[PDB]
This record gives sequence, C-alpha cells and structure tokens, in this order.
Amino acid sequence: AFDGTWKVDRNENYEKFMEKMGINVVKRKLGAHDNLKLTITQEGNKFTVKESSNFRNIDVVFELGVDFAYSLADGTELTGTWTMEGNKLVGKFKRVDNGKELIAVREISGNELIQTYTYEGVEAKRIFKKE
Ligand SMILES: CCCCCCCCCCCCCC(=O)O
Repeated sequence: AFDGTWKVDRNENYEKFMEKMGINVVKRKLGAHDNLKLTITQEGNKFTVKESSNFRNIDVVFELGVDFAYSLADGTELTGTWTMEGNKLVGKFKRVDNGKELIAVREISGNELIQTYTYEGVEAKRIFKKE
C-alpha cells in the first residue's frame, strides 16, 4: 500500500504549477529542491502523514471522506477531503481565499509513489522513491 517512507526523486512541470499558484521566482527555485520526505501510516480509516522538508516538519492527520484543513508552507489555506478510489487516493480541495479548485491524486506505480496535481488548467507531478 501507501505504508512507508517516501523521498522525492523528480518533478514534472512543478515550477509552472507554482507560478500559477502565485509563488515568486525565488521561492519556486527553493520549492523545487525542498527535499520533501513523507512517512505514511494507516490506522483503519485514518491516515497520518508526517511531512518533512527544508521548509518545515509537521503531521497531517485525516479520516477518509471527512473534510479537513491543510496549509501550504507559504500559509495558503485549503480545505478538502481525500477518498479511496479503486487503488488511488483522490483529493478534492479548495483554496479558502479564492475558492478555486485543486485536485490531487496519489497512486503507486511499481515501487514509486506518484502525486499529481491540477490547478486552473495546469498539471504538475512529484514522483517519490521508497526508502
Ligand atoms: C509551494 C507550494 C506547493 C503546493 C503543492 C500543492 C499541495 C497540495 C497537496 C495536498 C496535501 C494534503 C495533505 C496530505 O495528504 O499529505
């Protein structure tokens, strides 16, 4: 499953995606080399994601199908839910400032974790390798 420690390996169109979100040139360069690592653990229907990066270290806890709030490193607030679809986790979120939709998907491909995002017509991916 998703269980395990994952470390980012490569990105696809991440800087353009961050530009759309409103992130400055400098912060995009730092964002793209954030050394993000995720430690995922499950307990029933609830997941615990320990996010660790050059920017911060925090725990994210969520129950499938129940909305929760999550903030980006820069303070941008989102609210949404994750649900299990087939073998994938599909996340439906909204920016609380502008009300715009942001979708995220987590899926396993071989031994890699692929995280895809879409926002205002732009797609980006972050691919992680298992530790
Ligand atoms: C510099 C800003 C990068 C923005 C990337 C989009 C973040 C959306 C991901 C949603 C994650 C929710 C918490 C989780 O399940 O780990």
